[PDB]
Amino acid sequence: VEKLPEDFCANPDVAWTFPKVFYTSSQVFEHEKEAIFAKSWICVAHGSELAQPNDYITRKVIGENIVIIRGKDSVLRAFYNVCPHRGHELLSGSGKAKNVITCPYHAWTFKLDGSLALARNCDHVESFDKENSSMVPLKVEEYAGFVFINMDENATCVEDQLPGFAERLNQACGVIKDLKLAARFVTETPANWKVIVDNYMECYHCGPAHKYWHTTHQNWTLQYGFAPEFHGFWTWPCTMFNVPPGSNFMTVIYEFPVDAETTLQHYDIYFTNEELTQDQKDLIEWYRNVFRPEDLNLVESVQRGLKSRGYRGQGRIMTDKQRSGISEHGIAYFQHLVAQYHQ
Amino acid sequence: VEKLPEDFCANPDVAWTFPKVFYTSSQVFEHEKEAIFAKSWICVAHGSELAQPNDYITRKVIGENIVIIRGKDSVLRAFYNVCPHRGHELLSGSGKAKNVITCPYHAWTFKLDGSLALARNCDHVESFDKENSSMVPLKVEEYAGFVFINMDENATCVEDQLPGFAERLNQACGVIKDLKLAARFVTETPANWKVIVDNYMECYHCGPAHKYWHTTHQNWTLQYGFAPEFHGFWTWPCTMFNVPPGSNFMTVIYEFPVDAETTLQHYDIYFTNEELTQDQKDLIEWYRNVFRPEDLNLVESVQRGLKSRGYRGQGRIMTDKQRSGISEHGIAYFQHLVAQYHQ
Amino acid sequence: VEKLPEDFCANPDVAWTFPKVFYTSSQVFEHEKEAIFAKSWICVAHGSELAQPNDYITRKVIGENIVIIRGKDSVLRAFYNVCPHRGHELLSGSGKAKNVITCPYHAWTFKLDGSLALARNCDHVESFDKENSSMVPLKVEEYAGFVFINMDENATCVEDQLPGFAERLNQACGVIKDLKLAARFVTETPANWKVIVDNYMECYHCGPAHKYWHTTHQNWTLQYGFAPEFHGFWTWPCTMFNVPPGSNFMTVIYEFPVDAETTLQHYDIYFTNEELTQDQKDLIEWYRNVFRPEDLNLVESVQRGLKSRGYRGQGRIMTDKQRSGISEHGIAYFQHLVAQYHQ
Ligand code: FES
Ligand code: FES
Ligand code: FES
Repeated sequence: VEKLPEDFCANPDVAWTFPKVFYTSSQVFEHEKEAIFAKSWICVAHGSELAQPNDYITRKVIGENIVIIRGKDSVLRAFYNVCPHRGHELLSGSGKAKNVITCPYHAWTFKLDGSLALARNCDHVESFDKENSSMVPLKVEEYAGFVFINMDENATCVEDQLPGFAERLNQACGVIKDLKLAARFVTETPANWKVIVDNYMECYHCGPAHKYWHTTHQNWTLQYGFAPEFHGFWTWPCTMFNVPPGSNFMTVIYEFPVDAETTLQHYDIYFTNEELTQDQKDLIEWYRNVFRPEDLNLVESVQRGLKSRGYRGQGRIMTDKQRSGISEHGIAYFQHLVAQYHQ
Repeated sequence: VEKLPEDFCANPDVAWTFPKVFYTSSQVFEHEKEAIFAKSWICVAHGSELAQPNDYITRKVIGENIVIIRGKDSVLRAFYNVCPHRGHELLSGSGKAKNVITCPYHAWTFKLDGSLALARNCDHVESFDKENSSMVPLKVEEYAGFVFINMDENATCVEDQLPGFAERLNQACGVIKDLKLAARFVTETPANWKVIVDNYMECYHCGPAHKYWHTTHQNWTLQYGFAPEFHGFWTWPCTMFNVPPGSNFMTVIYEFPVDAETTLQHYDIYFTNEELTQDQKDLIEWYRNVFRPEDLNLVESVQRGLKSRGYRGQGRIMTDKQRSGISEHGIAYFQHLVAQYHQ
Repeated sequence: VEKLPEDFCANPDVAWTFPKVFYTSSQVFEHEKEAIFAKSWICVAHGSELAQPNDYITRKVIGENIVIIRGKDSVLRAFYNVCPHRGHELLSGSGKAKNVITCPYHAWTFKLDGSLALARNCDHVESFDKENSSMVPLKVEEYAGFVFINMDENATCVEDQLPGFAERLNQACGVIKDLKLAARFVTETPANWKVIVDNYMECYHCGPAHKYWHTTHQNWTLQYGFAPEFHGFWTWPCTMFNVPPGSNFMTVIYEFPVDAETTLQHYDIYFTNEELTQDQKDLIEWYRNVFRPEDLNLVESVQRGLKSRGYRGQGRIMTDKQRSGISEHGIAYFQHLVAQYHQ
């Protein structure tokens, strides 16, 4: 019951952010949960976490607990982390699964491809089938050295969602296959997922709050320049890849929305060294205690302020004709794509 | 707006649990709160707690704070624990009331039968009546050595709800009158009340999670066998009585539902000894640290899992034709009775 | 969809409190939030906090974060505490602002009259105006030595809301201009704002819970007598001023409702001495540890009790014909005024 014009933010030069209801309303969220996050490829991890047989990880997004597991046969698969019998969760955290997944409730065992191996007493229950009593899968794809899932089984590949992205990311960082997760920050954030994307898409505050060109592509954008290149990739719907100068490491921001005003964030820092140099250990500390706190306070305060009847519905996107670094035109592009799911 | 067929689970051999909405929906809960828990006899305590004049207890169920009190005249009564003047609560916890109940707000005093004794300045207020300014009662019955309340004042007795139960319980345990509460575990549990009953009604997991026959009766069931007999009584709507081998003590599980995904549980352990033997003190510790944690984790994980779009609506009730101990047919009987309130 | 007769409580001699829904319902609250608190003068502070240039305070009411600030030019102003750019909050707590208000996000600066002074890069954004990019004001008035705001910009003055109040308050306390805030108690209270007003409007319990005449006026009442006079002012919608015997100090109760069952309360204690006498420091301790706890427990227990189906809808307002100190007739007057917004 809450819609937007199609030309919304099509012209970045004269554009305003969403009406406030799109940042706060439970009905806008449930629509986006089904129309966007249930039908789009969602990035969940770098490939290093899932590189070896029996390696698995677990993730929560839009209230779906997901397990991604590298099979004994080295095939990467993803399932809903819920037992098909009576609904117990199957696995927790991350690590190396064993050769079978045993449900902690009634001890049904599944192969690592989801196949029900043994369900106790099953051959004496009437009208039971081993198949169709399997763990329920969803699509998974390795792309650009990262791992994407999709809850729509008719989905086509990541490349159809992010045309050109993988080729450009490999041109930004040539050692992505060699990266290892050196630190992760988990934060449940009281801000709508679109508020967090807004913050990322702009460099109006890189100096008053923390050689610059922001170019839009098909469902992704890139913030590029020289500082020694630096890259900042935003990709639909909300995963950000940073390649700081030197191009030898990455940080990735994963957004796992929970509800209209809550978002789970993973802030991952990837280096190529197993043992960190002191420069890297110090850099992790600067990210945890300085940089990321400043960013989270910003979106939290903004989430509070925009509910106020004193915030007049929308806010002005500060685009300049020359598209300088402090131009907010990236926001306009993102909100235009979002408007397309609200016609 | 969420209904069920009448033959739902009438045939245990080919049966599935409820659609997931009945375990999660606030509208299913409010309907069950009024149609089931406001019109059924609810077990709240063993008779020992209320055996002496002025003994009282307090209980919370479906958001109703109840007081049960043995009158000075030795008559057992139950009232809503709310002052009829402006709504302050009257009593807290349990113990021995005094000869009058004095409201902590404006100090109206009531006899232990709810009769307003003194309301300050009342004879100068126009159109006031002492009677019809009393504490508001509800039905209470002592049955099977336990205490049952009912919020429907037109209710008939417990026996019409649980035909045969008291006779069978006395055949399971002959010293019920002599039992004393040796320990109580209070836990607010993030699981729908029907999930907790499901867990109790099955012995599919007594070995992989913690001479067996489960027979259904009129609104109650019994899990029976030899291990020296052992008994497990489920009674409508959700109170469970355990009589472990030796038949000399009992544990009782009381379920006081709060909302669609929350249930208050009392786990009571009753012995006949005032001073416990070391075997009993150790047994209380095994129940608190081992047994009950395992049970609560099970239902909590199940409550989370069944919301997942990966849990395909319902789950298969694993009944075998021979009705062995690991047969889940008890669940089918319970869900059939519940379906009867959702036509 | 929840209304009241107009003669509701017009006759204090035969009157009952509201039906329970008006104390609990989110729909009754949202209506009162817009019809009452968005259109009425709301008291927020004593004038001493805002007496000097650049002095400011912040307040939360009905989910609106407000800033009141004495301009460099000594003019008192109030604004919504939200940046007009993208919605960050501007200021926090209380104290002395600087000559400009700099938004912590993108560093737009505002004059202390809300005027946008500098918005970085603004002259290169198309169709931008400095004016109409200002902080959004609301009405503020100094009245009776206290500070009132109003969110309706077409409002007339406080005097039209509280006719006679300021003249009577100055007759109760002659040194209001000289008062200094000696202590504040902040408590988020789980009780509807109308429950807290009910508690204040009565002296049925001044003796069983903690020369007396309660006279009603236009939107305010006064509890008066000798104990050496004492005064107790209630004013619409919910601010209470106490002038204890000796008339040399005041306590003020501010009610900032949050939702149907939550109210933020400030309990302010004002003396004329900058350095407190031991009698005053002890009196602050008696208020914090004894008096106010008793009052907050009362309304919290009442909020719980009135939801119970055992509380029969309404409660009797105990008015006597002679209108003695323990007469509850003040409540009737307040609820009659409230009924006028629920026709
Ligand atoms: S819930 Fe997993 S085996 Fe029963
Ligand atoms: S609320 Fe119990 S006497 Fe007034
Ligand atoms: S939000 Fe205040 S300057 Fe951008």
